[PDB]
Amino acid sequence: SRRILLPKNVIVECMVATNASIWLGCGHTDRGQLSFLDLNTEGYTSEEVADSRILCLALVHLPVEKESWIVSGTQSGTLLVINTEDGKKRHTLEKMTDSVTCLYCNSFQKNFLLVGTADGKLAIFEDKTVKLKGAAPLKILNIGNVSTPLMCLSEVMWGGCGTKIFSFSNDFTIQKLIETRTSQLFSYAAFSDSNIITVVVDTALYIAKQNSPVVEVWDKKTEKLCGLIDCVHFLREMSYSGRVKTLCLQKNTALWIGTGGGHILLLDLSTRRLIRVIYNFCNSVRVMMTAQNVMLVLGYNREIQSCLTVW
Amino acid sequence: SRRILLPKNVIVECMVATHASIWLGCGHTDRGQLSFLDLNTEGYTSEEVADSRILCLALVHLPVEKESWIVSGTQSGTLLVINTEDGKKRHTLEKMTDSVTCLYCNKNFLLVGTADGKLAIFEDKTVKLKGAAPLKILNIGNVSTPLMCLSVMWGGCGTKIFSFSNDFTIQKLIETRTSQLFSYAAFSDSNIITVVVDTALYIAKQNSPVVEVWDKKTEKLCGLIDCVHFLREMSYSGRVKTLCLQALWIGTGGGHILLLDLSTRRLIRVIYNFCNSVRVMMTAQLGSLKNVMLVLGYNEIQSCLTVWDI
Ligand SMILES: [Pt+2]
Ligand SMILES: [Pt+2]
Ligand SMILES: [Pt+2]
Ligand SMILES: [Pt+2]
Ligand SMILES: [Pt+2]
Ligand SMILES: [Pt+2]
Repeated sequence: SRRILLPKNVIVECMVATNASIWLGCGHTDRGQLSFLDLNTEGYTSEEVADSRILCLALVHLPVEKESWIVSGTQSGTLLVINTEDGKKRHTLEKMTDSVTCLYCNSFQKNFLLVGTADGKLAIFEDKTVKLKGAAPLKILNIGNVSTPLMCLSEVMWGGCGTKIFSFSNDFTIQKLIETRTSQLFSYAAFSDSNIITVVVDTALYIAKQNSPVVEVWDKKTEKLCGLIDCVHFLREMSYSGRVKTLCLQKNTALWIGTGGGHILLLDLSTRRLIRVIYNFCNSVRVMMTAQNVMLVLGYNREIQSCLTVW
Repeated sequence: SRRILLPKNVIVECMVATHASIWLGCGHTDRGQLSFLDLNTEGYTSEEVADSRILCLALVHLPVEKESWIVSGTQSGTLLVINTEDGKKRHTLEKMTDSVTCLYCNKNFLLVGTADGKLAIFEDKTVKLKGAAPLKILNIGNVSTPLMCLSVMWGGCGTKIFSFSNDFTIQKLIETRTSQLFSYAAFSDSNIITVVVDTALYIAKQNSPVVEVWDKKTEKLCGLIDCVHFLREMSYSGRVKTLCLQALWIGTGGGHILLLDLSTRRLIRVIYNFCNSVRVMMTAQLGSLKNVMLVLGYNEIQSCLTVWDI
């Protein structure tokens, strides 16, 4: 477990991993800047590639044809595809009607690129179609509206749009649609009336909402509230906000929770709750993900100093 | 609303009002000290009446025979009955096997809940008799589950809510630990300290900032009220110390008082720093057509009694 310091004032909007290295979208700029970090040598290189800020990233790998493409979704709705080996090979897919707020690589075996936009729409591209300039999506699901950004996808596929949890399968039709804005058992009502920022899929659905310290647990079948995890009370065992910023699952039982501060919780999901707690791991946990085995945690301190801890 | 400052370092464990004046059990002493406060003149008098700390008070009024008796249940299990008019008229009922942790006035009856999970029932008249035995003793819990609140009659014993109407059968028995699935586990695994009954059961647990709301019929959780989150709209503990219906009043471990709506579970009023710690909050009848709200808090200790009209 070592910490790699990014250059000063670098802000990381988004992250994808692949001498291990990671691709980063820069948030300290209004244009689209793509950065590359060698996890071994801690070397950092960047390049302005788009006109608007890069919101999320995805890595589409084609085993046949032996080619890896890095896909950047931008604030203007542009999907910029760049070749990993030869940067001179780059093109653009079909422009989205709003900003690209989610990029996911799914498999059904057929591979797909799911693209969630800020106007509540979900575009689906096929694995091969990513290579084609101006390529059109196979389908576009109108799940929400301009006020309900589609911000997270997890794997059947579950996703978060506004205050709704949606599900879809092979045929790409929305099967389950669960409204999480209202529940009588809510410990506090104002927290639940916020957009869902992350969804992790296990036996139940564990969701977190913007500026909310309460991780909600909903059932797939009954579509009702299974439970509540109040990070404020777990942290107090005192002025912590407990605002959840990221959720990450370990192999089967453990769930990682990054809070608005630099606190990281590790909870068991079978019969008890609390396993491990690390206070002041940073000033603010921003991203937390698993890569191939390996845990990556991107935080920032504030001038701004972004750091990437890995173990 | 007016405040009455009690003498310095006076600690009030229990409280009961009569017509205006109030009776207090003292908690700043290891013996059983009973105090009397005139709400008009703010005069304070006290007397050591028992060997162990007076834990709970009750006021048994007999309209026929025209007699008021003050009953004190203590840490040793003694039930001391004293005449309101003549202090020399005092006696002791049957000793309880553990400390008396609840006294309620409900034909009229006196319910006596003890720390070993038992509930003894006395009739209205039998309080006058020296060494009188209870009509019945219900063994609801054990030595580890104290019966600490009563409000058909509902009550709290350990982590269970019990119900009874005609004094010889425990009707409902609901386990409230089951709420571990919602908003915290350690808070739900605590003894019930207060229960208020309007349409659902609003219960609070020791060292818990979460008021649970349970259904009478389905015997399941209706809702949760997290005082920490309501207070933050920052280091407040939010530990609930008292509940009282009017709307629902909630006194917290701090000096904060919440006033919430029942039908909507919305926030009506919030009074920050009403004192340093709210301890007791109740309604009293200080005379004919006189409904009054009493709040006992404390702030090196200075206990204060705020009083206003409803
Ligand atoms: Pt991302
Ligand atoms: Pt996500
Ligand atoms: Pt993850
Ligand atoms: Pt009492
Ligand atoms: Pt009570
Ligand atoms: Pt009350």
